Parts: sequence; C-alpha cells; structure tokens
Amino acid sequence: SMSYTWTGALITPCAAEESKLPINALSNSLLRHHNMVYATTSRSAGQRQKKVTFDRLQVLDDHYRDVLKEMKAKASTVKAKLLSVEEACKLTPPHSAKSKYGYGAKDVRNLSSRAVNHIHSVWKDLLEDTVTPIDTTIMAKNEVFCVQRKPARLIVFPDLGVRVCEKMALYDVVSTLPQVVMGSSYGFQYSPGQRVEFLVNTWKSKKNPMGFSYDTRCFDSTVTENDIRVEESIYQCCDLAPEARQAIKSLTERLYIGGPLTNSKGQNCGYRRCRASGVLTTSCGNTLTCYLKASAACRAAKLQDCTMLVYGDDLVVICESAGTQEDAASLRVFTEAMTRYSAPPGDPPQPEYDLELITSCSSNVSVAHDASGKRVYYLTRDPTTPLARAAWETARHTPVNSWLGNIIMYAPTLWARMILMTHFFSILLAQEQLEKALDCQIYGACYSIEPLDLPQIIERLHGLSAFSLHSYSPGEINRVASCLRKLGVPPLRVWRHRARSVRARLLSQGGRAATCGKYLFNWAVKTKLKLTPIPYSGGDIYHS
Ligand SMILES: CNC(=O)c1c(-c2ccc(F)cc2)oc2cc(N(Cc3cc(F)c4c(c3)COB4O)S(C)(=O)=O)c(C3CC3)cc12
Repeated sequence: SMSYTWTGALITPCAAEESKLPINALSNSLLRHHNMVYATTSRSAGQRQKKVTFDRLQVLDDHYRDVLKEMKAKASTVKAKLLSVEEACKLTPPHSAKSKYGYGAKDVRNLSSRAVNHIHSVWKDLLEDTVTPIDTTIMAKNEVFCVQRKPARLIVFPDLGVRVCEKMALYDVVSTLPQVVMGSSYGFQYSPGQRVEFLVNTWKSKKNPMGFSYDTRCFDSTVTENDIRVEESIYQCCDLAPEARQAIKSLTERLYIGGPLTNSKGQNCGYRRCRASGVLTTSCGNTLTCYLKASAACRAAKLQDCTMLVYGDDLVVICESAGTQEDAASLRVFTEAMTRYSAPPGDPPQPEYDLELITSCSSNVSVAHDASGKRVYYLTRDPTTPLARAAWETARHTPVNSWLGNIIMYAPTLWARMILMTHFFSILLAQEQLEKALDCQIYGACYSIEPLDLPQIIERLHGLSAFSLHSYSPGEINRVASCLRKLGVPPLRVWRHRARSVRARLLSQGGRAATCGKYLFNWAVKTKLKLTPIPYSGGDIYHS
C-alpha cells in the first residue's frame, strides 16, 4: 500500500509566507549571519510529497504478536471516561484553526450555542456512521532552520468539530493508557530532571552498559492500516463506556486509518493511507507503535536486559553489553527486524558505551557542577535551531514562542541561560511586558505562561541546581562556541556583560521581577548570592 496517492493539485498556503529572516533594530545584537536562517514554505511541498510517498510491506512474526498480547493485557487494566462537550471545549487552544461551519476556537471555549450544537451533531454522526471517510486539510508547516535547505513538513488535520469530538472520546485514554502499557519506558511522564535521573540510573543498572538511538525514516508514512487497527485494538482493551467504544471505532475507520486530502483552497490533493500528523492519537499512536515494533525487534536480536525509552517515534534502548563485536552484530538483526515491521532506519544505529554520546529527540546527557562542586547531569542539545528560531522571533511575533519553550525545557544549559534568558529579558524589560502571558508549546501542548513565573517553573522541572550550575564540559562549551561563530552570534563573554546589566535592571524593579534577577542571572555575578527555595503532538491541546 502506498502511503499517499496524489491528484496533482498543489498544497496551498492560507496566508502570506516569508522564507527570509526578518530584520529589525534588535536582530544584529543576537545574530549577524542572516542569510543562514530560513523558514520553510509551501513552495517546497512538492519535494516533501516525494519523500513521504512510498510502498509499505509488513511481515509480522511471533515476537510481534507476543509483545502485542502483553501490551493488551496491560491495556485491559485501564478504565477511561468520556469527556463532556464542555470539558473537551475547555481543552481547545484559543488560536486553534476555526471550523468550516461558522464558528472558531473562542466560540468553542465560550460554549456558544452554535459551536456546541455543531459538536453535538458531529458526535451523533460518529455514533451513527462508522464508514464514511472524514475530510482533512493538508498544509505546509512554516518552521525556521539554519542552512545545512529542508523542504516543508506537512500537517494533516480534520475540522474543529471533529477535533473536539476526538477529545470527548479519547483524551482520557491517550492521557492514561500509554504509561500503564509501557511503564517506565513511556518518556512523556517525566519532567526533564526526572528523565535525566531515569536515564542515569538505567545506565548504572547494567553491569556493562551499551545503548543506541534508532530513528525511523519518515515514521508517519511507515505507519500502515494494520498498525492503526492494532492501536485501536489496544484502546478497546480499556474499560470504556459503550458510547466511547463506538466513537473510537468510528474515528479509526473514518479518520485515523486514512482519508481524502483537501488543500486550503478546497481542492482534492489526494488520499492518505498512513498516520495523520494532526490528530489527537498521533503521539500516543506513534509511541505505542514504536514501542511494539522495537520491543519485538529486541527479542529477535536477543538483546539482554533491555530498558527502552520511547517518545513518539523517537527510540533509545539501553541494555547489557555482550561484547563490542557481539553488540554490533545484534544491532543489525534489530534493524532487520524493524525493517520487516515497516520501520527502516534513516541512518543505521550505532552502539554507544558512553551515555553522553547517545542523541535522541535532538538531545544528549552532559554534566556540570552545582554550587557544592557535585556532578549534576542535565539534558542539552545543539543550540543552532533554537538560536535561529530566537532570531526570527526577535523580529516577528509568532503563534508559538520557541525561545520561551527552550528556556523552560533547557534551563540548565549554558546556552539557554547565557543567551536566551539574557536576550529576551532585555526585550521584555524594554517593552515592559514581563507580566504578559505568552504561548509556548511543551510536549505538543500549548501553555500560556508569564515570564515572571519562570523561576518557580524552572525549580520544579529541574531543581534549584539549575540556577547554580558551573564547570560545564569542554565538549559542550566547544559545541556552543562553534555554533555562535557559525551563526555570527556574539561570544559568551559579551553575554555575561549583558546579563549583569539585565540583572541590575530586574533587581531595580523589585517584586517578582527582582526574583527573576536573583535566580535566573546569579551565574553572571562575581560574588554569588546563596539561593534558597522560592515560596499530544499535533493534538490541538491547551492548558493554563
Ligand atoms: C529519545 N527519548 C527520550 O525520551 C529523550 C532523550 C534521550 C534519551 C536517551 C538518551 F540516551 C539521550 C536522550 O532526551 C530527551 C530530551 C527531551 N527534552 C527536549 C524536548 C524535545 C521535544 F521534542 C519537545 C520538547 C522538549 C517540548 O515539546 B517538544 O515536543 S527535555 C530536555 O525537555 O526533557 C525529551 C522530551 C520530549 C520528551 C525526551 C528525550
């Protein structure tokens, strides 16, 4: 079965699209090499269409069925509830795409009679009809990168009314089932500090640890009808209301397995027979499907004492080494098994014998030291894309503020602290916008967050140590320094000078502002203060 069929109609935009980095009076203070930063547009959609369109073959063996039976046995212990229309509505983001039938996201959130009436009719239709394919819109995503250019990724999503109905049927399922089925292997359950702790203790639990990342090429396209039906059979193991069972069956048959693709102008672009990236079950589905295939592939490879970590289509296995040559042999068998299950790799997997050399979800573990001199592990990444996006966001207001998301999730890193915090707090000070809530996206969920609350948020996610880390590793410092030279960002010495000023300015304002000065910028001062404590990817999900 081909992942997609195409009619020839183009994937069209719904608004003007910029590819070139916008420049304002603040741009050069962050980044000088402007031509290295670009945004993707619908003009490259055709190139992506070629990449994501291919034939899938699946061969399923006993290892696959054995693991599935185990997953279903765990799923059988889960009890999930239907959300009411009101509850589902409150989970709808304020800036979620409006319905084709005369209401928007704010009408949903307000429980307006028109929006509520349509939702009730869509739900009734799901209960009454389990066959008619549901329409979807296909769009090119506009995302920002540094050169070496990527073609635009594609998003596929149904109408707002359907999206609310997905929440009613499945929000409690996708929120509760994966952790029960996959246990400690389900990566979404951890804060950044908990995840790094899990990874470290997992590495030390093995006598001779070996680990590897495995990244599938265009995972969404490798997901077959079988895969999506097997996912449904897992959901249906739950203790559910009969009305929920029918809605889940209907959504699977009419939406999740496949459907027609329509562009922004209303033309049929073709047909999908693989994972839709903009449905509620995308994250949960990919995570279950990746975990199933990978667990079965570990058994085929005879890998000893495996601990897996899975987040969507991102996979890491840490296991007991059988020797360097034996380990390398077993990874080939793994890849062969994964390939028979439809999930061949982008690059072949590599065994690693140092935890810090495994990269996954674009991240790796590194080490720094706290105020006492004790080693502290933390998750970091190559800062090139965060910084390119920060540059765009310096001159353009965007729907999601990646800089804010990055400060929160990478708070302990030397690049988030020295550059992102310093740059954006300076901007916020100048416009007196410290108290203004901003949208950012964490694990695919949209959150509205006031910058003034960052200290409390960072402590809870990473611990108090995130405000006093020092003596970073030579490898991490060198990667950061090299990235700055590459993009024409000023060197770290300049950012320390700027941070002193930004800190002084925050202290001057007092209150929560001064708390941001004290905690976020203690690294900048020569004589430190002793810091005490402070008193659904594509799923269309929102939280306060
Ligand atoms: C690969 N599997 C894992 O679970 C992860 C490893 C990893 C595992 C094993 C290794 F050996 C090395 C790294 O490192 C990780 C780092 C993160 N973070 C970064 C991050 C990545 C993202 F894609 C997103 C977000 C954050 C927010 O919203 B996004 O969807 S972090 C520092 O916030 O914790 C995550 C996040 C998304 C859950 C997972 C892993």
